[PDB]
Amino acid sequence: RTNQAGLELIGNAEGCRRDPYMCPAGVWTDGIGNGVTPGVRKTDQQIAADWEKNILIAERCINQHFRGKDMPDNAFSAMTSAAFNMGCNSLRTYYSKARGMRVETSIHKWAQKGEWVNMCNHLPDFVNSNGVPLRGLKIRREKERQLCLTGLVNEH
Repeated sequence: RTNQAGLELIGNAEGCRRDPYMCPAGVWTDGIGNGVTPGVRKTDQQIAADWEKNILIAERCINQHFRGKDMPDNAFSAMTSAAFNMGCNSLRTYYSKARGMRVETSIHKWAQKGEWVNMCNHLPDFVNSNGVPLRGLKIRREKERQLCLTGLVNEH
């Protein structure tokens, strides 16, 4: 279902090879050991082989957990892009240090209410990898947000 604009944001496996900000969530694991124990990384060829499956899994995340079937295509496609890049669990909850536990994300709260503008406006809440803030993720989230909002707000 992801539309052309969403697919531009997701890109392709060769794009992940050159710009690792484009890679699917599951490969953002280099060097983050604390264990669990180390394990071998994925090959480029495995990333390419699983690329479409991972888009499907992202769409399923949005459908199952974010009311995707009720969204317009632009919001759906933006949210799928975010789920592809960040993973479903990361969009559903986050660990609150203040409260000492995993809590629901605002983006999920708003999606469950069908409040797509508010949902879209929380895309830039997900700009960290392994707890480290990244400019490339902020840029990505903002571009997804603009897609997401297209048709939902006054165009001028």
